[PDB]
Amino acid sequence: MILIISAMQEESEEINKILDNKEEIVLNDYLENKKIYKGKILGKDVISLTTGIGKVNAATWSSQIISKYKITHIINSGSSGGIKENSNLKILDIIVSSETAYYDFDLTKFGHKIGQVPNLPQKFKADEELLKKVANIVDNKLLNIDIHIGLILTGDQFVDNEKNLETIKKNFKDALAVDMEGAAIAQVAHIFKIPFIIIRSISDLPNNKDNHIDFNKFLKTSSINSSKMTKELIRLI
Amino acid sequence: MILIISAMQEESEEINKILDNKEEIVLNDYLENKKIYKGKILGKDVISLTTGIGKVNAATWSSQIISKYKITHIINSGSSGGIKENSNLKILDIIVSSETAYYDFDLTKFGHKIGQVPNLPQKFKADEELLKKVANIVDNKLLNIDIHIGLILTGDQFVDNEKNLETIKKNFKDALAVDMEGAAIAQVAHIFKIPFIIIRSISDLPNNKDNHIDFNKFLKTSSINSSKMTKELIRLI
Ligand SMILES: Nc1ncnc2[nH]cnc12
Ligand SMILES: Nc1ncnc2[nH]cnc12
Repeated sequence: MILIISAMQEESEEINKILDNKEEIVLNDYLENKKIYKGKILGKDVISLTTGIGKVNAATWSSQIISKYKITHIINSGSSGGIKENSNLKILDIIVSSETAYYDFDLTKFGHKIGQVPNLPQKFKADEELLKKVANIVDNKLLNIDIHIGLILTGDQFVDNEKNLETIKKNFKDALAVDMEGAAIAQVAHIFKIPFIIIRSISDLPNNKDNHIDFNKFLKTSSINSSKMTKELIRLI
Repeated sequence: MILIISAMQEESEEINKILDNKEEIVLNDYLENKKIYKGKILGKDVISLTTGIGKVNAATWSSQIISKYKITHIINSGSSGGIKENSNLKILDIIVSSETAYYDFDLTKFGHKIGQVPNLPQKFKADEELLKKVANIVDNKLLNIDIHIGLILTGDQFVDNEKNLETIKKNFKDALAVDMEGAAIAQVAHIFKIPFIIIRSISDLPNNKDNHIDFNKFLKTSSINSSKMTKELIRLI
């Protein structure tokens, strides 16, 4: 039972479009009237969950669903900001986590690494088997879309070209891209030992000037591409 | 059924000490082997939950417990860093949230307020009735401990006298104190419409030089004081 987690309705819509046997399920024990969609993708049981934005929304709703259903795999789909320079990163390209970490967590004063939560790795590793399946997709050129595999960084900010961007880069040199939920989901996954992977697509490049405009232009389409890659990964699960 | 939430075992220990009919309950559907304690405080049903540190731990575990039990009230107990100057803030004093907000959430670029999560208030308001009960405790001088009521700020850093401290202050002038979980818990509470309040005690003052030493010295004792105030509030619930 595969949990596909997205932050924004635009991002989840590209997953919800491709569900077979789609049903609306309502969570309401606290009158929250929260709708999730359950269905199938290529014969595999899927829940599409929309969390809202940021670490606490992602953690809160992932946790709810994990409590109420037997989740075997977590896929975090949606948009990402591509940050790594001179490495062929383009808007609409696919970004896949080999690892993820917070850039905005800091108990350095107590000797933990930058981004590291106590008793957890600094870098949550995506599932070995999910990564081999990504390799397969890359090697067989199923998508006419460049795929980058690497470190995705998470924090509760929409990253722009202010000097916020440069200190992240200096803290994690090899970092590929950013998001507002990836390592929150990875932390939840770690706690419940559920294999995870982050599968996003580049909506914008933070270094560039009005990246929020590109972000608005490409959100839906980057969601299309994330969903296509998610579909192909599910084929192999 | 009152959920008392603490981040550190030292903080939860001061709550667990005062539970009557204390039982260990094990959550293990994912082999996480997570222990929570259930009991009574002055005849009122209580779950003491220890989350681990930071926003995602707090959100993840609060969410789990809320899924599995009928929670009527949330109290966030533990230690806090007192930041507001020239207002009689002392180590071991009690800090009570009238409101709480993140200092480290920023979608300003999209026009939201500093700290504000989309579709949520910038400032989560503690429960009106819990606040009146705090007033009662203050007015009747039940504790020989100064109580401050105000804005508590949350983010995923241990706050020190680096210039991190000053930009928080400039973003929220009236701010009283900081913590790493308060507004994460307030966000969860908001989602499930559960009345919350943050009841902490000052372990340290960030402006001062080696505040991490004071934090280590006073963690247990500030936890004692938070627990005493929590007890008195529960008396009135
Ligand atoms: N620039 C950015 N910052 C944070 N999250 C994003 N998701 C897509 N683009 C982003
Ligand atoms: N200085 C500080 N920063 C964050 N959380 C705290 N809890 C107690 N003291 C603190």
